Amino acid sequence: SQWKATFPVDLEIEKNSEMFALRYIKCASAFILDRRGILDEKCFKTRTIDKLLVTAFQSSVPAAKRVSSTFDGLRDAIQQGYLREFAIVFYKKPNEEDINEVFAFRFAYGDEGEIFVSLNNGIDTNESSQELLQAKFVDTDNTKQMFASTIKKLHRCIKKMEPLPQGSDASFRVSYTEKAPKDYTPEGYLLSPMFYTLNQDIRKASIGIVCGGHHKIQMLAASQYLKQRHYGRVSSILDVAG
Repeated sequence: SQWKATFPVDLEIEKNSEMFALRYIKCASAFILDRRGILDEKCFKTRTIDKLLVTAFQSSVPAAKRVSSTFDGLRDAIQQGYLREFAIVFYKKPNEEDINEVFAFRFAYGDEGEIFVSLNNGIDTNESSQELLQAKFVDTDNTKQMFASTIKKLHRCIKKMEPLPQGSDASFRVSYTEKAPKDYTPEGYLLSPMFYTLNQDIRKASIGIVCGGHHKIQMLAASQYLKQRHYGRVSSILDVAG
């Protein structure tokens, strides 16, 4: 339950910054899928880091292993600086474009100047990408605290969510950087012309940015269940687990 048991340190190294970025979104995802009951509690194992309870996929369960494996394609996508956004979307079967809830993870590699706020889809806003740009890596132990701070607000947020209405499903959806060939799709994902789109009336939320030396990962969220070019996809997590 040392931080090192889950994450690497010396995040100034690009290599270590890499591994951190993946495991971060893999951990958050595992938490998100658990607390919103996309999968059985049996699919997850839990360790405690200092203050915080952090979740992992339980590879002893084949259903968990199958879902856990979708991320292995993303790891390759991140080394090559291809992955821009990784988002978990919720919908009611089978209106896969009628989004009810989304947890989005947006990336920034080695202080890229700026990112085009695309405006017909996604959760990305002008103010969001500003914060992402301005956010700076300081040191590993500062990032440890940024993590702690961020993951905490993630728990608070889901705590205030109304239950996920049955007959719902979830999808992994990814959007790419300009460095990525027009034909790239990570292992386990399928090509799709559709990212995701959100209603205007929906309540959004900024959960926080965490930074490695060469990668900056911002978490944004939106949900009905609160009181106040070229894409990739995994259509149904429920189906993957079976």
